[PDB]
Amino acid sequence: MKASRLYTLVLVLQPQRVLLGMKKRGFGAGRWNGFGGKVQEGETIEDGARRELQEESGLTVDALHKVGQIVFEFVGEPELMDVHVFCTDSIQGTPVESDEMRPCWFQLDQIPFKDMWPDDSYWFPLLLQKKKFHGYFKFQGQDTILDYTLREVDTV
Ligand SMILES: Nc1nc2c([nH]c(=O)n2[C@H]2C[C@H](O)[C@@H](COP(=O)(O)O)O2)c(=O)[nH]1
Ligand SMILES: [Mn+2]
Ligand SMILES: [Mn+2]
Ligand SMILES: [Mn+2]
Repeated sequence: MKASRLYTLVLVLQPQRVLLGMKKRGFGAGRWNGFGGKVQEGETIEDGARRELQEESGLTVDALHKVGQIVFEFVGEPELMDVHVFCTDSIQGTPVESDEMRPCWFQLDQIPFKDMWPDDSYWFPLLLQKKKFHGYFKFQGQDTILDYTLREVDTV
């Protein structure tokens, strides 16, 4: 039995493109990713996801929808990362670079998998098919998956 810490991840997914951010520092630096971070005390998970989206990309959205949950375990770390993944297609402003992230749009036939976390190759296709998922990935370091589970679910 391990304890887990709550994190969010937000994908701005439009009909032909997705917004990703190049992580400029910290965890997963150097990889394109959705926007997110630790959930803070008192806020709902969804509101924490909205907050991190605004902080990291400048975008303000009224609502998100839950699309998945991924649990990450790292060799040598007792604490699991419980990542709650959200989408929206509805935005109303322009992305702006923050200290954490440089946003960039990618066409949906140019998803930059080689420059994303390795696990994204497994679950991101489900997100694109509008399927809900639960995943678990155990990493050695940043690059090597030792064990994983991925399942489509009807509710997140
Ligand atoms: N796409 C993707 N995102 C991840 C993985 N692991 C991981 O912590 N994240 C996200 C969750 C959070 O949005 C962010 C980590 O929190 P910070 O932004 O506070 O460093 O990275 C992963 O393997 N793939
Ligand atoms: Mn953040
Ligand atoms: Mn972050
Ligand atoms: Mn934060």
